Amino acid sequence: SAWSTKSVDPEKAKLRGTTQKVNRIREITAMKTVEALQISAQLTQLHEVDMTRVAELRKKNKPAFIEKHGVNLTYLPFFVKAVVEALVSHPNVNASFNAKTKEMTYHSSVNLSIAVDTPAGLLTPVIHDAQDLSIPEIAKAIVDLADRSRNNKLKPNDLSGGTFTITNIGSEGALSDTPILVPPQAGILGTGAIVKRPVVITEDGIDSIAIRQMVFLPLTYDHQVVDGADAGRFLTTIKDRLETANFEGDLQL
Amino acid sequence: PVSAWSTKSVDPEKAKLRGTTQKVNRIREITAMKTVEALQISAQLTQLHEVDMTRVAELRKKNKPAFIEKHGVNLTYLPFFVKAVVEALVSHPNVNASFNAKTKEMTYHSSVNLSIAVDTPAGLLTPVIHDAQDLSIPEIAKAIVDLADRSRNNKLKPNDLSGGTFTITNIGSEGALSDTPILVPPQAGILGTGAIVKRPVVITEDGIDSIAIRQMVFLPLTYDHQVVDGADAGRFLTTIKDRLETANFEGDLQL
Amino acid sequence: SAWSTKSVDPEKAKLRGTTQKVNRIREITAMKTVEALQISAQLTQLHEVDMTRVAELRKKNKPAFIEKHGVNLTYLPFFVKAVVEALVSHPNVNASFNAKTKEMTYHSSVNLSIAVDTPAGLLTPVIHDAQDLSIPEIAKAIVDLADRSRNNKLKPNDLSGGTFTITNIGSEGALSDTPILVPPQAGILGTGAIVKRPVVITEDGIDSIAIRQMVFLPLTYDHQVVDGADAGRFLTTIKDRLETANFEGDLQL
Repeated sequence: SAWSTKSVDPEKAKLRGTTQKVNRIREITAMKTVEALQISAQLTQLHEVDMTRVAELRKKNKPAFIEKHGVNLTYLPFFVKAVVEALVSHPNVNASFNAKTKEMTYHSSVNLSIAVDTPAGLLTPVIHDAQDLSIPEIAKAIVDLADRSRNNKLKPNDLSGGTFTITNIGSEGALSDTPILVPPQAGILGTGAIVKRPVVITEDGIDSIAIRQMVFLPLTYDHQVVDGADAGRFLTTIKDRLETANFEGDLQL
Repeated sequence: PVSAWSTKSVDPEKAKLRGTTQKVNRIREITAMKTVEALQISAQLTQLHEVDMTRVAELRKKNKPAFIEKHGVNLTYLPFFVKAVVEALVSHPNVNASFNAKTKEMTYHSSVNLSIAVDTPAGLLTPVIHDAQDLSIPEIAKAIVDLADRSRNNKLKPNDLSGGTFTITNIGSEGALSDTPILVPPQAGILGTGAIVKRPVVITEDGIDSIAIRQMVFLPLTYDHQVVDGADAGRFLTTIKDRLETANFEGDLQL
Repeated sequence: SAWSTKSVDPEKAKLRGTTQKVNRIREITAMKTVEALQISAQLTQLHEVDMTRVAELRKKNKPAFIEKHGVNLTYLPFFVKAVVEALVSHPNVNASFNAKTKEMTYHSSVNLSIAVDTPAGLLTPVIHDAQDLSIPEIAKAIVDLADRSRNNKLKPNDLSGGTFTITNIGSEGALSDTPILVPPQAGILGTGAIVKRPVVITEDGIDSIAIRQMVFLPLTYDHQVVDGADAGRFLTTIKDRLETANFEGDLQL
């Protein structure tokens, strides 16, 4: 047959024609995501980042990174490091709003939530005090928290305290999405698929078309805490850090 | 013209509205009520994917004369999108589903009753193709022509409007690249088909990258996070994209 | 250090670790944007417009325009002129819905709200009866309203009566966003960053890849007032006006 089998799970065919009660994980993700949108003013701003230099740095230093630090070098610790630094530099984004008292709380800790796709459903463990971590420590924290999310070895403190979230919306091919932030958080950054795209490049003041590894970074922000220009300035810092790609010293090889 | 103002997609009949207050028709009043309510009782988000429609465009160009001669309807892109989406809803029963927030139970529908958004002068109408999973591309093309005609001429039947399990809306009919369409519970998804645009893209032939002109489309999927999470939305769209990019539809046209 | 300094305000570092009451402007923005989403059916339709001809017209006529009219010639009066003309042609978009009486009011005035980013927060002054204005008058109104927004010299009529809004979401680098409309308004058009992108061009029936100055125009519309097709037709008129770029007479040189 001409039907597509790509990303199709044959085991899900049994679901067809049935009514089944969902598990607690999914039941929580359902009542809480519906509520999140009603108690915040969410909007998603889109920026594109040229990941070609980070890709070249990753390709070059990955073998030594694996040998020294024991874990693989993916794109996620680069996104995490750039976002965590920008949350320190943009304290108005690493913040929570209280609609009753009209007070803004600017968190001194950057407790970064990481969305982890598991067979049981979406889980969002937190990297507490991520501002004190190096790229190797971030890479080991991701491996640890993702493993414990999939094998149900997460403590109650591992799921609380998050001040910002990062989610890989490009894990299943998406260019972008409008991820849902969960108050008290004021932002959630999605990392779209890193795709080769023709872009205009300027070298010595002359424009040319070149193939570059481009990513869309959609930021869902709460308009109660962050304005459009605030969201753009925060994303400009992240984009500048990633496009400059001065991370060789951060890898601690 | 005597002025530099644009006349493109301007309806001179709408000039009568300017400076007036009028009660909206029954279609508009319900669409206003339902869309406002829909967002308050669901967790909507729109995931975007791009699909290379060049092979479907080449197949359509080659087989359009024979399709119109045999089946009597024009061959548009919509039956290809409908066929790919209906097959993907069978393969992804978790998307062809409804959530009950009171009992926390998920119902996975055995029928794919595909809602089609039809723009009419009186407003938006959404007739349903019941049991679309049992239809061929020629039957789909005819059902679209029939339901669109009866929507515009107020001749829809009671069943033509109920039972929808998923919706497909042509947001590219009036030039849009993409949109964040509003899904209406009990449905869990609405796929929009953006405009098919010639865009320069990277093509990797035999391990070598090159820039080529391809007919690209954005397929925004609005999904309910109560029913579908980000990864399921991506897997569902990956199946649709793979079916459209492979473009093995020559037999499906039944010529 | 390798940290990015781009768009980082060192003065905001003082906020980190504190709880402070937000100012009147920010408290009202937070109240209005959370409420706006609950009393409307918002969705954002995206179109791209080739601004290359407007860029070439601007470059060519800017010296004469500044000399005659006394004000700079930016892209904003071209966007304002195209949107205001389209709101006259599409009275269904320059409208307000009353959900209690089910009546649509089609405004005869195009009172265009302009989003102005200020250090004290977002302000949205209104250009009343913008349909009667020329591009030189529009350019002067923008300079005046933006100045008085930043220097807190806006009067009560300057902030009321808006029938549509235009916001420069590309001011801090964004390609696009899903801006929040505020009822009674039914639409808010965002102007993304004007970026040089490689696009396909058809000259004498032959396709080629060329560098053009492209912009994304996201329109947030209220589905109570405007359908997807209505939004597309309204944006098609705007796109046609901008891509044709017949503004030489409008510059009143």
